[PDB]
Amino acid sequence: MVYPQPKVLTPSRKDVLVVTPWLAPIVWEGTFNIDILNEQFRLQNTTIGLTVFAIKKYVAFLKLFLETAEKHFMVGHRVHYYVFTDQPAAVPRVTLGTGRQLSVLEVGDVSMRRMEMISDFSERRFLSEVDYLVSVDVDMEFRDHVGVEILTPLFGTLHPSFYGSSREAFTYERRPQSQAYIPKDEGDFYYMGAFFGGSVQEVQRLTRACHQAMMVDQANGIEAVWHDESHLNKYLLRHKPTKVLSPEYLWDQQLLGWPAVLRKLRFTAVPK
Amino acid sequence: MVYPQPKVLTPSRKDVLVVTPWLAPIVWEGTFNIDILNEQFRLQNTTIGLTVFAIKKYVAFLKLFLETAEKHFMVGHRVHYYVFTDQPAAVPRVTLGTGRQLSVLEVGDVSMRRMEMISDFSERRFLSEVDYLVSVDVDMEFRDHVGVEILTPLFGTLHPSFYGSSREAFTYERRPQSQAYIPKDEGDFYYMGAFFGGSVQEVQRLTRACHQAMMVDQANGIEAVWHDESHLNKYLLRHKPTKVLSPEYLWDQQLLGWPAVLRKLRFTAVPK
Ligand SMILES: O=c1ccn([C@@H]2O[C@H](COP(=O)(O)OP(=O)(O)O)[C@@H](O)[C@H]2O)c(=O)[nH]1
Ligand SMILES: O=c1ccn([C@@H]2O[C@H](COP(=O)(O)OP(=O)(O)O)[C@@H](O)[C@H]2O)c(=O)[nH]1
Repeated sequence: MVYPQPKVLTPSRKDVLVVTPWLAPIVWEGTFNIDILNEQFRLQNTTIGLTVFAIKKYVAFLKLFLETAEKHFMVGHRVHYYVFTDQPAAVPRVTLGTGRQLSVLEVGDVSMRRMEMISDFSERRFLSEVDYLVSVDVDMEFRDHVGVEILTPLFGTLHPSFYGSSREAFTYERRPQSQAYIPKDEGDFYYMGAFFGGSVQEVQRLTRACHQAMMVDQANGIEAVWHDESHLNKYLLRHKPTKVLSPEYLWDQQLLGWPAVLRKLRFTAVPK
Repeated sequence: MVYPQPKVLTPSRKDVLVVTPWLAPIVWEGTFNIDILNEQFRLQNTTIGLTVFAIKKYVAFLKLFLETAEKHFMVGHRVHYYVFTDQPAAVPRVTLGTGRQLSVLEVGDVSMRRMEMISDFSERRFLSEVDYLVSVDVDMEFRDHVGVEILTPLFGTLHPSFYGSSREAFTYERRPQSQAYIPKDEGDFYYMGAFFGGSVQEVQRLTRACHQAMMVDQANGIEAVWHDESHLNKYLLRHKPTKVLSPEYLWDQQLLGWPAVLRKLRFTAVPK
């Protein structure tokens, strides 16, 4: 299946880090050939589950989120959307391509809901067919390809406000009394809670660990500074991800524009 | 466990490709922090088996190969050397560091011996404790660190004579009648038969496939142009490796000097 030969003596990128110091790829445009990856993943009949929460007024974001996911997310691969909502009847009936299904799961501090709910759900036997789970915010739209290049045992996503920051500027939980605590001299990246995922087993492990950490902090009267993102960051510090997604995958154009290191804006915040 | 923070806006290398188009790291100096990797691998009590053939006059290369492996190969990790030889009594008694053991396996066209022998051996139950297998040439010496940065499910090594070559210059098997055949318009890299490895299961699969391909070619009266390296290259074309080692890991300084893209010469050919 012919494609350009890789060029050993030409860097993929001269302006960004494309592999972490523990040899996990950092996924930017120009670092992958999607035709090779699509083949690898279709040979395994890869099924991707996508979880999204749309609780209270956030059910209004589902229409664009699902319409644009159908244009850009994992097209050609098997996809199952799992929409967690307090308003199942408000979920828009969006037309889906072949091989793609959607289920609505009704949901009943609430800071723990996402990690609690994904943890319980990720352990269910009806996921036997799903290979990877991906968890994203709903108040977002896809604008360009998000595909199997992201898939791996465990991935997080560089927060778009902090990718250029030094670690002491990262808003990690800094109180030693919290289970999310990270010392000022530690930290590889600051990951955003709005896009993470991995194999079902790695997502079971991450969401369990985060939910259990959050319950310990609650018992102790402490709420981490950025809630489940704080616990995501302590988790991925100690269990390093096998791919890191660049901020192409989680961007806010109104806040941050279209800077030179972004060749594509793939999944972006919806305003107000 | 503190180490420098990764720099998102600084490339690891500006002179070489450090990730393949299917997102496998290509391992060069400055792309890994061995302290992070050593920790990950020691947490799993990683045991590395190293196979080497020393048949006929090549038993003379074992002394330096094992003395320098003790200085540079996987130091701190569990290592078991498996020396395949027709002269077990000629194997030098080299003093080994703690956690490192050596076994001698006596061996009885012969072009098939390496893939046949590693295939049979890799399936034995006494490997239950070994996590990865690495297969190298004996007429070589280690000069610098070769460590757990190479470990992964499946890896090959860029041939030091061809890393700068275009694919039509690669000495793949080009006859359609051989099981090793690769079309002129296909090929990612040219891997050398002198350093490859992976998990035990991936090495079982690669050496079986290569041995079975070689037996088909023998039945058909054809010998691939570069023998088991030709079949290694067809295998890794179709089953792409999860890391690629740069030519730091397989070099010939007498032939090729110390060019600018090599920051370290880690495992090099012994002359004449
Ligand atoms: O270091 C690189 C360079 C390119 N590519 C990808 O391989 C394909 C072809 O790359 P090329 O630069 O040759 O693009 P072309 O000029 O043929 O359009 C595209 O999907 C690139 O993003 C890659 O994965 N790593
Ligand atoms: O893109 C990079 C840059 C550095 N490192 C490694 O991380 C460690 C520290 O890197 P640094 O450049 O900060 O070296 P220092 O100047 O502190 O000696 C060394 O093992 C480097 O090879 C890496 O894995 N990827």
